[PDB]
Amino acid sequence: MVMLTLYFTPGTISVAVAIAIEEAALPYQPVRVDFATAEQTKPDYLAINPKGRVPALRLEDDTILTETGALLDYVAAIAPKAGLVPTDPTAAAQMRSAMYYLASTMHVAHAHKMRGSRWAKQQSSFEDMTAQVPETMAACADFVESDILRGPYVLGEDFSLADPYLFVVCNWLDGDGVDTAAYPKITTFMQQMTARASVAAVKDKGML
Amino acid sequence: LTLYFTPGTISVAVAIAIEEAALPYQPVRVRVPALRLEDDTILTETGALLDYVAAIAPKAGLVPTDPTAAAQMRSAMYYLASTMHVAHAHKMRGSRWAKQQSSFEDMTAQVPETMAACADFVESDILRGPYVLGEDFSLADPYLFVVCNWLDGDGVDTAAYPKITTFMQQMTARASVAAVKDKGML
Ligand SMILES: N[C@@H](CCC(=O)N[C@@H](CS)C(=O)NCC(=O)O)C(=O)O
Ligand SMILES: N[C@@H](CCC(=O)N[C@@H](CS)C(=O)NCC(=O)O)C(=O)O
Ligand SMILES: [Cl-]
Repeated sequence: MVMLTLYFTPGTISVAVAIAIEEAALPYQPVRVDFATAEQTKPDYLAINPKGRVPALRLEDDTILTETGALLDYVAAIAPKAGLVPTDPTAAAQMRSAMYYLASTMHVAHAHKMRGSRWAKQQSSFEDMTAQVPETMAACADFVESDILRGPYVLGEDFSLADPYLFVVCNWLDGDGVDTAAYPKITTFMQQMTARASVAAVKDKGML
Repeated sequence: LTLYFTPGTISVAVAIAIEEAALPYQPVRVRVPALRLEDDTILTETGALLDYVAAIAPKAGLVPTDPTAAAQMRSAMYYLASTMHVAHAHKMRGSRWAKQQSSFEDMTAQVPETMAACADFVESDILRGPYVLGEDFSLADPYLFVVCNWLDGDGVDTAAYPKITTFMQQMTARASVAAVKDKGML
């Protein structure tokens, strides 16, 4: 295959990978996975990603990769001229700290809104977990504001892989009952991101 | 390097990587892990710390030079960070996401099922064998080792997972694992 194929769903974390591919100036083929019919849970998609999640990335040799953070580092690795990962190990580690925080904590908090059935069986448990999301996401936003976002981007002046990842997650905040406006650095960050060519490109492709 | 860790937690995976890289470090017992650099920079998140260790000791070969294999390694690491450790965390840290005692009982009761499902995925789709990438050790391996160590306690019988069993046996034989055991890290 000449180009990368990205399996994605609008409004999901898969969009972070699309943003990175756009920043890398690489051609790619987006494939929409339709949550409205639970396409991600069906045999055809499970043959692509047995975990039943987006994103998944199909490489030129048909290898399938999964996990947003891994795909972001992959894009950087195949497009070094985009400068998406700092050469300084400390700065790159701060970039990855932000990414793993999003993967392990902030996305996970968001996931308890609609995917409570991953960890519980009772309806009352789902209602309990759903009710806590505005508070858990606000606490995550607090940490982003104080300990992740140097400003304007995660690493400060320099855009990096942490930024598309953070952007897509922070895009969930209003919908999760958290005012992004209450966080000045997050607000400035979202304004810079919204103005970038990569983000305009994915919007034009119907991803946001 | 100063590493803040707690025995029997995921922070130990970082110590294992530092041992593999043959870097000197001062373990400080206490989230962990946290890594204090000489300029007093504090770095956090296991997966980020693992890549940091490989970045400062490139001759250790802890990350494949092939970007595909490196992405497969990181896929395993993010899976552990986002799914398997998370599933485990609902056993005793359910209060992160719920308030009602009935929700905690529900969560507790699912842990053997969620952890077994993760073990199934590890066995079939992460662990090529003997290590994550096959014959070649990588950053994914210390991460997987510490997480798989929780399986028995979470109600999952590892004996029924032959690749996980082989993997744990190979890890136990490594100098890095013997070293963190010698330091009381577990
Ligand atoms: N740890 C995974 C999370 C992937 C994930 O959960 N994606 C969501 C959308 S944001 C999904 O596919 N949900 C489908 C479902 O749970 O059925 C990653 O970072 O790639
Ligand atoms: N996303 C973090 C998770 C760190 C974490 O949760 N560590 C646990 C031990 S495995 C902890 O420190 N828990 C403290 C607490 O819950 O009180 C990472 O992978 O580094
Ligand atoms: Cl700066």
